[PDB]
Amino acid sequence: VSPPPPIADEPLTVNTGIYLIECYSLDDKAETFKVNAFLSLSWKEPEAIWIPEIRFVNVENARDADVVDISVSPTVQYLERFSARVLSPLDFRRYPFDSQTLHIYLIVRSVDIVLAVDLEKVGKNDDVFLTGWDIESFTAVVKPANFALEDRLESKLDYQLRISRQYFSYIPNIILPMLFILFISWTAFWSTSYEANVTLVVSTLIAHIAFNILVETNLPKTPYMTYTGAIIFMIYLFYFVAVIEVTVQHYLKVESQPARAASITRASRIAFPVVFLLANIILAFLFF
Amino acid sequence: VSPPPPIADEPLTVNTGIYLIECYSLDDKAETFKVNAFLSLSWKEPEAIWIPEIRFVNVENARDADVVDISVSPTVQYLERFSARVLSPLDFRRYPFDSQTLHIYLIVRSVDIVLAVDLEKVGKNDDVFLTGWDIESFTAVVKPANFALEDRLESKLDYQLRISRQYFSYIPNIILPMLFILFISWTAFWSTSYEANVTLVVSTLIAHIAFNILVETNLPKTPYMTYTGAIIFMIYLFYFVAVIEVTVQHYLKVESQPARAASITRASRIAFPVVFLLANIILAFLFF
Amino acid sequence: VSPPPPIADEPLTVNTGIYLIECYSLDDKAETFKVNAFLSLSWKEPEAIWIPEIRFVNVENARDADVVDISVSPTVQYLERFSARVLSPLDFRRYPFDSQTLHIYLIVRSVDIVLAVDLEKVGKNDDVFLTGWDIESFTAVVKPANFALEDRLESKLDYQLRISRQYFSYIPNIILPMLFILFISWTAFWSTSYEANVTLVVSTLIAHIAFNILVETNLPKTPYMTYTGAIIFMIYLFYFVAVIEVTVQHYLKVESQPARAASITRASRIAFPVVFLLANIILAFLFF
Amino acid sequence: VSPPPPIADEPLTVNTGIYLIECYSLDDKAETFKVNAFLSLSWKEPEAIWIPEIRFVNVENARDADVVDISVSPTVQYLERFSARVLSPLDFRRYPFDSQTLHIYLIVRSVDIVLAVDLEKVGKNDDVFLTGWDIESFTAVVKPANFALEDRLESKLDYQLRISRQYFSYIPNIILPMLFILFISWTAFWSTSYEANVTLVVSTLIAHIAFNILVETNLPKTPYMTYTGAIIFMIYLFYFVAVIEVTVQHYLKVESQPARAASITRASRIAFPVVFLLANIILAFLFF
Amino acid sequence: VSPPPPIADEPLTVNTGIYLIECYSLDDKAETFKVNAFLSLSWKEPEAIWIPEIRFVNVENARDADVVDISVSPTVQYLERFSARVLSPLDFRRYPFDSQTLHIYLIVRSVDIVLAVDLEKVGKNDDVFLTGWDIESFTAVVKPANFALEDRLESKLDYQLRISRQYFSYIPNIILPMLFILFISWTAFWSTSYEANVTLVVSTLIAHIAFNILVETNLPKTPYMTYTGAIIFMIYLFYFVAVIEVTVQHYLKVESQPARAASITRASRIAFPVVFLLANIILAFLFF
Repeated sequence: VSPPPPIADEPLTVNTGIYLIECYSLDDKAETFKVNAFLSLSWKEPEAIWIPEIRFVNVENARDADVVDISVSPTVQYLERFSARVLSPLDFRRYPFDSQTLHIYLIVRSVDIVLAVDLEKVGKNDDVFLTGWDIESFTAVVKPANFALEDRLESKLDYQLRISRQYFSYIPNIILPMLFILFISWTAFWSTSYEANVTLVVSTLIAHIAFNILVETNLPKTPYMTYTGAIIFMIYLFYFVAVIEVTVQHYLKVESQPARAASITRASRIAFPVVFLLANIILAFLFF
Repeated sequence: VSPPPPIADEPLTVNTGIYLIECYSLDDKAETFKVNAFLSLSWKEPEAIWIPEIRFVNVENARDADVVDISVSPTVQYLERFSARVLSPLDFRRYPFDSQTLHIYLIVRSVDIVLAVDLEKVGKNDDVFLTGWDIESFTAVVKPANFALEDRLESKLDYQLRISRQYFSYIPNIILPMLFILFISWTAFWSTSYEANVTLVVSTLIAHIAFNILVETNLPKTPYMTYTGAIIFMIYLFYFVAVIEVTVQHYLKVESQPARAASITRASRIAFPVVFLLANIILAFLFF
Repeated sequence: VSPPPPIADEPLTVNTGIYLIECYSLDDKAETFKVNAFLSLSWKEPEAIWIPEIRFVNVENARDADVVDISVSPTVQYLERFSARVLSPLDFRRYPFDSQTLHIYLIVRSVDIVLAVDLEKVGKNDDVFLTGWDIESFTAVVKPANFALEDRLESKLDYQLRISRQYFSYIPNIILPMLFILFISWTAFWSTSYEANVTLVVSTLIAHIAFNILVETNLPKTPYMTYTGAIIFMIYLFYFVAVIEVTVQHYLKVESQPARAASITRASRIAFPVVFLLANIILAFLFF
Repeated sequence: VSPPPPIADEPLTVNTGIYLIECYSLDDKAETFKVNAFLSLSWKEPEAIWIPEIRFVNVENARDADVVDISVSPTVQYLERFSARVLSPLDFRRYPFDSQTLHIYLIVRSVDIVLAVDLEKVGKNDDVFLTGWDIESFTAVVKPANFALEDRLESKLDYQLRISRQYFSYIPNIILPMLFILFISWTAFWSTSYEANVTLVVSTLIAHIAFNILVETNLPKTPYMTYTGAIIFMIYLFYFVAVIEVTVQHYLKVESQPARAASITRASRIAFPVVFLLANIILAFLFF
Repeated sequence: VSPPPPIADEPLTVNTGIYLIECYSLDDKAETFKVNAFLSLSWKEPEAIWIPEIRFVNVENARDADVVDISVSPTVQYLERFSARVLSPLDFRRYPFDSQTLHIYLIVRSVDIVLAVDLEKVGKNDDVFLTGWDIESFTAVVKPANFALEDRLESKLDYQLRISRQYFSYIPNIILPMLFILFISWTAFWSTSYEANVTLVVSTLIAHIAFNILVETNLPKTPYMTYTGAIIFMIYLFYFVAVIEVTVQHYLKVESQPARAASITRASRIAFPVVFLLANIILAFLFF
């Protein structure tokens, strides 16, 4: 009913480890993800011993805990399965090419301790390999500066999981068709008729708006300006410039200046591919 | 089991403070936001002392409370972590440029007290800086006139958080492309052919409706008339006026009055940019 | 632990009142709204006296109750805060111009009573003025005929809140742009070219379908035929009639009958504004 | 604390009845509907007698029960209000014209009984008339063959509610505008110009896709092939055939065969109304 | 209160079986499905005997359990109804033609056992036949290598349900109309006019984007590249190639090279049907 009294040091290094079991959800819009796994505590029946009530910080509602096995040994092991939605922000600074770092902050209440880690206990389960994500590093750090509101010194032993998106699907499902729509838009330049070029640019503008609807159905729409948030803006800019160019060409052609009209057509034709590649490169450099 | 009896004054100024931890959600459509933070009470084990059961007013369902640390001293500190969705209305009177003030009304039940504040305890955590929002002021006021239904005098010590939106993304993701669509619409004026101008205005009207779909996916659609709710209406007005102008121009051109047709084209061309800027300025002045 | 025995009359008129605090939600699609307020009971510590367990009828799940103040006096007052989603149907017979009446049916279990009201206790809080709605009347009625399944005579003392929508936003955000789309559609009549009139009517039909998408994002889509459900149908009817008229005009023009073609154009031009106004008036009279 | 021992027959015919109060929701997409009503048990204070714990089969999560009145008589009545989402599948074999039968399977645990019904107790409340639905029959059947996993003989006394949709709104809000779009599509036939007929058919194909979006916002999208799932397919078929017909007509007209072109136009004009009516009749006969 | 002590073997083969009752939901987007059925345990009143607390692994939140019948015999049967959302991933590698295998991992806590199966007890209920799915096999395997974090040897006796989609609706509701849109797109080739072919290809590109919206409303959008994720990409590729082909044809026709223009038209006309069939066959072979 009480922690083991006799020790010269006030804190006890109870080995705390976590091993993933199944990431039930990764809610981008809710900005949190639901994790369902079990944690192991080594402290050296539900009330067989004094269980250090190690709590969590980044938690929506009190973790759905369930003791699995509390083994004793001439120390004690304690593995408990739990499900909890962790309120870890993830910055969609680069949505199709991300390096999001999921955090779990574990803090232990103190009476009459200090959290620790176990190298063997921790580790993502190979059979629990995540769907659509890749794991780069899975470490733990004892940083006591995480919280400063409480006067008493407390150290939060957080777990960091660096995760990068599998991006071999987004290139052929989101980014590339926008380029195809833009390419159809440019193909208006080689044509001549106003009555055809106008529809071939504005109908494809309809196409781009609808396609942005299609992507938005999946995107989380962070308040930042995403890398997607810039390529979309660049495409709107280029559609506006293309409509301006075709209108100028027709204005010259009706005002009997065909030479400058042809010059503008040639310049735009050899420019927009080049200037768009340059602009995309500039945005990539800014979002490297 | 009882509050400390001997004091000449019926109320005790138990220091009540709150420090944010993680704003789990800001649900515009639900008109509430979910806050997960811990509150500290200074009153001068779960049942170690008499905990003043300070309750909240703006709460959906009873706050998910969890005691963190109840320290005693030769007064007593009591820090408790809690998660609660606060039912604080926020007026989207100016959606892209807002100054919304989140409220939390704390009231203490009285038997045989008066809420107070602690300057040091309160304060937004720097590491808990919100995503997509900026904090202007974080104050507390003891206003007993908040509720008048109960005859007994009670004072609600509310916390006010003034928050303004980071608007460097909405200008390049919502407002500006609508202007680009409208600009493409105007570019029909310099043209001449009816069979081209008609499609160049109505196809871009399709574009504007679809783009309003794209924004609506994000907007909360308050029953007010938002600043967005006016610019959208103004754009529909200008598309209707543009279609009227082009139809009149063609009606004159087929009725053999080319001079007035050219006059109308020139007037509209030099007018709609100017009149639209004037109208947007007028709406801005009305929504300053 | 027992109700006060000695009284010649079996029921006791415990004064029951409710004062709104914050209408947390008004879910049109769910057909229920979530109310968070406190109720006061005057019956002449949680177990200080015998609390008449007055229950509710229109409740999704058992009300989230919380006692606030149970005061005693040489009678007893009992104010309790609660949150509950009330399953009160609201008929969207006229969506932009509604008079929906929210109901709350309170019934008291009887052993060894009769519900009552307090004029002073009841009343909407001025600071709790609802967002996007207006209150016309807030009354209470003791109608024992509400339920007849139980043989024992019981009276349900329901509270009625008559609420009408603020409609100064829907006219400039929903109804009017549909009229603008229809007006653009009509503007095809003054034109002559088939290749232009066809696109100017069917592209704007695209516009109307997309705009109905935009409204549907907000509408609840009741199984009735709403007033919106009729104006939409009327607009589809008028687009079909307009396409029929333009096709007939072109069929006559290619069949070398220009006189009747011009006659039909003039008739339709002077008719559709008039006949549409008449039809909208007829629908308004039917939905007065 | 125990059932009444002395009776020669092991089961007791405790009269079980249900009367609806408010169908809180009918979730098509979730394939379940939430019912909030009270059930009455006649068995011949919460622990006043032995309450036969009659449970339900088609239940998502344990029914939210609440005892209302347990009356005793020199038998005993027991009316309890409850809210529960019942997992009753409903087959959208004919979405606009359905005859869906909602089921509620009640089974009584046996120790040391047999469920029964009461004609007077059961019955839909007239004031609880459902919104957008009509009730055809409300019966109860004791069919012990419902479940066979348990060796011990048990009879499930299910309640059946036959409900048919009010279809006076779907004809003027879903089915008819699709016909109007198709009619606009056909009106291309009487025209002659390719540059006009092509847009008048494919723009209206855009219209049909968008309108299917509008309906899909409401439909549940069952994995069957609905009657809607066939009319939609038929409309796509007819748009494809119409585009084929107009392309063939233009191919003949440019290949200098105007006679066969006119013949094809006349044949299609007099055919597609007739063949579409025949095809819709065939689908109706298949889905009678 | 304790397991039956005297047995030479530490584990007891308590027969564990599950029989489905109603699959309440199959949430593709949530990647989990909600099952509501009852499980039977044969171990050789709630506390009549020692119930082996067999827990589950793939569970969102602790299973909503409810004991149904705990029968004793001179062994003991124990049937308990439960509802639980199982976190079983399903790979949408082939969305319209899938072979998804739902898993349920059952593990028994050990003190002072080994899970087993019963051939008769297990089995899908015929009256509980799933809606929109077909069952191929329903087996159980004792594989102790499922989890390796715990040092103590434990065997998880998982149940596997192989389920394949009824695909007689997706072919006539999703795949085929995309082919119809593409066919309308190709029908532009036989035509000649640029002003007509351009609209007949880009308007139908609008159609394809909107139709992808319609399908996306139903699809779960897995991060893989689905078979749908390839046919969609192929259709965008073919629209881009078709626009390129028509623009090249018009560029040649205005540059006075009609012979090569006609040659390109004929080649594309006889190619795109053939090359598209070949490409779809190649994708099918890759996704066999």
